Amino acid sequence: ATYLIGDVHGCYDELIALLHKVEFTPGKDTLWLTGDLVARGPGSLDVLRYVKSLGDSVRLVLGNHDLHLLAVFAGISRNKPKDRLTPLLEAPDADELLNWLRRQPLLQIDEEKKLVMAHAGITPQWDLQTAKECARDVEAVLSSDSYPFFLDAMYGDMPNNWSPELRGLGRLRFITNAFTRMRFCFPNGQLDMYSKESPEEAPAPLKPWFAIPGPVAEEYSIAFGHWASLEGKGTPEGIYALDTGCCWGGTLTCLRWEDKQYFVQPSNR
Ligand SMILES: [Mn+2]
Ligand SMILES: [Mn+2]
Repeated sequence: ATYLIGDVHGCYDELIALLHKVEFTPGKDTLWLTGDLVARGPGSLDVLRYVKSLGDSVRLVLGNHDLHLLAVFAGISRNKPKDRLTPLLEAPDADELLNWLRRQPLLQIDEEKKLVMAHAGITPQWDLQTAKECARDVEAVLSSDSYPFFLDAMYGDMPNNWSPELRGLGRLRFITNAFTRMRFCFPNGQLDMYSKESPEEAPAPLKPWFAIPGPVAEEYSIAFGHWASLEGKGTPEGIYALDTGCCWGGTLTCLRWEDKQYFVQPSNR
């Protein structure tokens, strides 16, 4: 069976309880995770240890909080007490866990399922070939010995409009924002980097990225997490918003792909 779970955010107990509910069995089953494995919840260390131990039984994409953790680890960004990352940062296997984390993908594709997953979704300005090339470019910088330089370069809100002509810092910044921060678009597909509200509460003319028809969404299903204020609701057919806000006091959601059956674990917070 194939299971897809939204943002875990250190909610180790809820993750394990949800996997027991579906009798997840590595070697018979595969787990997809939308990213944001860490921060806010109490168990980021246990979450990373477990997810790494799954090997080929898990398909992860990196989220914005995963990248922030890497930036803190690398001395690029300051640790926020609210993120509850110190046990992970001080763990004896921190290097092993975080060097594994920075090598994980930004994008997962299964052609037999016609299924695409990224943390925030796929911007309507990208076709599949472009999304794959952009994922490969940022994965390359994150997997390299010089990854702290990129992590520092990644911060920024512009450019917010994709072009194949983009180069350098702006190209990397856009790619990072599209895969890990995107929620709303202007009518032309350009990214808004400020509104984090639900679609009904957003100021005009902003619309959810998935409300603008794009080439990837026309041919593939897209699963994503990230957008907690969406509450996993209000999406079109073929769009699966899996982040139901577990670390916020909401729920952890698991979707089984074969029958599109949902399983939900209440937050312990
Ligand atoms: Mn999140
Ligand atoms: Mn996120």
